[PDB]
Amino acid sequence: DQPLAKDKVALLIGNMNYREHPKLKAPLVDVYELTNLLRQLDFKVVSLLDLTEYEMRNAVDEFLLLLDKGVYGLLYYAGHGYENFGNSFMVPVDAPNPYRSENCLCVQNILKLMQEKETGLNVFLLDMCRTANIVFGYATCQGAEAFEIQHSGLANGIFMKFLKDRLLEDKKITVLLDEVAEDMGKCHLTKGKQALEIRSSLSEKRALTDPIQGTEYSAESLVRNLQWAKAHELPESMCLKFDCGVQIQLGFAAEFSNVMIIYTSIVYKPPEIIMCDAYVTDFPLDLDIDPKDANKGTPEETGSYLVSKDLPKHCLYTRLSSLQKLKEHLVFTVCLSYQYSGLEDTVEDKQEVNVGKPLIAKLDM
Amino acid sequence: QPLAKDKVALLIGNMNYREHPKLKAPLVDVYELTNLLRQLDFKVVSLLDLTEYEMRNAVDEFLLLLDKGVYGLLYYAGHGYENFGNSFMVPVDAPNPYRSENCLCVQNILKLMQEKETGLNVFLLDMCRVTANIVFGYATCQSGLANGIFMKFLKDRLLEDKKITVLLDEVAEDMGKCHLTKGKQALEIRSSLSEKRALTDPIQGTEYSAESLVRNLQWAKAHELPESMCLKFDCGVQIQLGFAAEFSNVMIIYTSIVYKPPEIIMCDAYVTDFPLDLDIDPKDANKGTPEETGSYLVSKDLPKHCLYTRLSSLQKLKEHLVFTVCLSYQYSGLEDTVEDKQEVNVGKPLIAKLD
Ligand SMILES: CO[C@@H](C)c1c(NC(=O)Nc2cnc(C(=O)N3CCCC3)c(Cl)c2)cnc2cc(Cl)nn12
Ligand SMILES: CO[C@@H](C)c1c(NC(=O)Nc2cnc(C(=O)N3CCCC3)c(Cl)c2)cnc2cc(Cl)nn12
Ligand SMILES: [Mg+2]
Ligand SMILES: [Mg+2]
Repeated sequence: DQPLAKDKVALLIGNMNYREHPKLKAPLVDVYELTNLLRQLDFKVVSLLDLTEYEMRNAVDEFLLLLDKGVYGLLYYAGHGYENFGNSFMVPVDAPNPYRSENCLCVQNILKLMQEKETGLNVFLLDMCRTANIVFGYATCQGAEAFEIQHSGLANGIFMKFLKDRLLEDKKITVLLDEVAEDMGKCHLTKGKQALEIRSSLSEKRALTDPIQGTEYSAESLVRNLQWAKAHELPESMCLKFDCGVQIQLGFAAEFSNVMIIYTSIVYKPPEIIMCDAYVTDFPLDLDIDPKDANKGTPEETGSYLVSKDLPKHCLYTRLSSLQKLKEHLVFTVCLSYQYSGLEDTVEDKQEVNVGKPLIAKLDM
Repeated sequence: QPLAKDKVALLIGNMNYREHPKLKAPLVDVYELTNLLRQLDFKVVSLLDLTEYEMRNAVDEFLLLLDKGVYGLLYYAGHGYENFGNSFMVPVDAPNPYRSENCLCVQNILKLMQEKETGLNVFLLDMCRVTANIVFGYATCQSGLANGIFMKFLKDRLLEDKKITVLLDEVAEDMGKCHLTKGKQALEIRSSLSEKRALTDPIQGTEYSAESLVRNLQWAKAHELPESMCLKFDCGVQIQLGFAAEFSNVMIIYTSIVYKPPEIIMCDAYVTDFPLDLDIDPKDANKGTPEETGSYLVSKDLPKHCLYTRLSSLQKLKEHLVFTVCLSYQYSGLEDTVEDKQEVNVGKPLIAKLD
């Protein structure tokens, strides 16, 4: 009979904004598209961008605790990576130049910890820039040379380009990764720029497409679902009524588990008010929001290019990345600049908004 | 469509450990894998019970054969050691406890294989406890004449015209049903294979290059058996001496009385006084069946009604293989048993020719 998953859980980490090393662009697109693909396959996904050492360790340790008997897990990392005496390491964004293994996450130790699990399937995919049923995919590419033409910017990396066209196939994961490796070989344009090593201990016909076992509302199942729901909570849409009668709608969208977009629009303006501007300000110092990047006419201007399609139009947009850096409640100000018909003077009002700890910030861990 | 420049293989089976538990499966597995690879047009070197120095010489010489486009296969069956993520092949002279220095480093062999422009390089470990296209199979599951778990499943799939990675994946799947290895991580496959390579791929239209000649010569040089001898004794008795290869370091010697004059009422021929280096126990020599010498695998191809002697550890031969063919006979009527002997020199047979 057909193989089944107890559950399907995934942790996707994309590092781009390196403090002491070259900046990367592909992790943003790859993490976003892989998230949507795994969602189609009924995975609960945590997608995190630009994590420090402490943040990566917390994320990986908590992902591993979800790996109960029969659970299908997937760990994906895209960013800088290095090899030191056969051992590979994932480089966090706060890593000093040059790398030191103690500042990095040891790949082999994660594989060792995965081995101790009774998972139905455990897929660990490394997309680095240079019985547990574990399938390890180690992809390496050279970093872009200084005088090389930067292409699309919204382009996928070589590994995701090939992986995304095969990942939805109802096929044994080992067989599937083998065909991705072959497709990479068949492309002479990528033949010298991208490598893929697959390591497998898979002894059964497991696939990412395998169905999740019939609804068992166990405490173990509820723990996994709660922990993932707890981190994917968006504040509800707000209607702020100003004393002058002007009504502002405040909306919240998620781009990643640590990335939220805030948007505002004037939903009601009394006939007596002629000019009317709403804008957000005074964000927690921890989020490091540059006001120059806030209140934009388009999401693309905020550095938000993935959710841009799903966002309501004719709003002012603010991108709140690095949500895991929020220690307190997300408190900010909604400012209003208005003017009555005829009158020269501009009247000003403001309302403080507290939206709690949204998305991954809710994790007091 | 894909082709091999050549097909070369080194198979090592360690069983008779001096300071460690003895193994049984390497004998059967090495023998059967040799025959299977031969059907696939591989030139094979099959070696049993090698010391550290012997294993290093064998592996270093196998690696030198790995020219551009060559298909290589390295197989090791015996004891293994894991020390801080690194695996090691344990030679038969390993002390107890053993150290990494006395053992062969797996990762260093993979590193040396990476430096090659081989069309395919298959390194299979079956242990107890231009790009290179390396496929690494690491098995950890190692009565009497039975195969090991890994070879049991590998031998029923190995002749299939199928990509080696796909083929090893199916062996892993099949192995994940067998009662002894049920739900155990008993096979890890590591691959960098980016093309559709198989062990069944044909060898490129046989060229006559010096490179090709080097590979063929070196393998030919190590598989030379002495020719069958007819020894005529002064009394008229004729003994036929035959030689068979079981492994590259294992030869079977067999004798039969081919002619007996009518005046001789009864006679016995037996072999004796073998070089001290071969460490032949006379108690194990001159048996009525090959199975009694510890040689069941070549038994079917051997002539029957002979006396059999198994000469294993041929790589320990420093000199020429010199021994005695003894004759005990008795004339009609007479009570006395007459004795004669002839010394035989058969050179350095099989892997002993290397030195
Ligand atoms: C959300 O569900 C959890 C259980 C979960 C993971 N856990 C995390 O990522 N955990 C944390 C924990 N802490 C931090 C952190 O440093 N801070 C700073 C203060 C705010 C958090 C960060 Cl980035 C991440 C990982 N993978 C999955 C996949 C599924 Cl499905 N769930 N899941
Ligand atoms: C390149 O040479 C050929 C024969 C060859 C290999 N070479 C060896 O096995 N070489 C040695 C060399 N020396 C020793 C040894 O220690 N002694 C002690 C004195 C007598 C030998 C031993 Cl056991 C083995 C290895 N694999 C292959 C595969 C094919 Cl195809 N050919 N091939
Ligand atoms: Mg007998
Ligand atoms: Mg028999």
